[PDB]
Amino acid sequence: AVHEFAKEIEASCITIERVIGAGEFGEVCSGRLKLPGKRELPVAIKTLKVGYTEKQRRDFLGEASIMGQFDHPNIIHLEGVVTKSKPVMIVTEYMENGSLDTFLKKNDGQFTVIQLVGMLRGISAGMKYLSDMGYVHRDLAARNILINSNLVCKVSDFGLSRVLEDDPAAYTTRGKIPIRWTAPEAIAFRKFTSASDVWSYGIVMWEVVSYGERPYWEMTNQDVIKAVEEGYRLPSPMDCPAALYQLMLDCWQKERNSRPKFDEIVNMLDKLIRNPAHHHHHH
Ligand SMILES: [Cl-]
Repeated sequence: AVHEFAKEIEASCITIERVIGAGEFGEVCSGRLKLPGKRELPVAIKTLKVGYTEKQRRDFLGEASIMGQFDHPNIIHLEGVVTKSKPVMIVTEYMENGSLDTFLKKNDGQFTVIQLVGMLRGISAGMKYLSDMGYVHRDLAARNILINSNLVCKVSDFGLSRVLEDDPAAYTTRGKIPIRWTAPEAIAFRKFTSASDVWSYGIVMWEVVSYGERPYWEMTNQDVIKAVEEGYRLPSPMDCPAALYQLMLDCWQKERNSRPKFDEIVNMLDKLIRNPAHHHHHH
């Protein structure tokens, strides 16, 4: 079933370089993938820990069959899976700089507006593509965005990704909701759409420009729900262009139909990158 969207990789082609983390289903590793005719490719390897439940196997490999459906430079690329032997692996591209929120915290105030808008343009490009493909991410946050050595940002973590149902275009939950990133109608009614992903994306915009501030700081989950419901919105980060902050507000429209489409976001961001007013340096 995962084989319809993922290539089976001969185990001998993977060598594990280092263990770099632990996910829900076991270790995450940096490794090398050797394909015929080329240099070893650096890869991220998710391993299914020994003694897993069979439900855990389905759900682990579940993400891989979601990933394998996408082919886009701002979505983490699947190299394939190992299923014919133990341990069971999912092999993705390697992102040198890890999570976006962490990366920006180490580099507080280090980027230009163009550099940061550039990151946000990449993220919205991948989301646009996801939207088009009939998926809702549901878990869009800076901490679920990965960034490479060229500062290219990619959507990652498709544990909560679901396929949109054919209606007047939503998924309804069955509840591991990240509240401060979530659109109000998704919180209240548990109705998830590309437009709730745009709300989350507004949050990501604010995190990126803030260099990895927690949205709403020490506010409790109840504090946030009530605040947003009342009309409160996060204030403008330091050194944020007015038009960027206004795009954030646009994403945070209470009525989802009023948020811009991802394609609209990408176009607005391209316009900023192409506007010399936003370039601190002209030589
Ligand atoms: Cl301005």
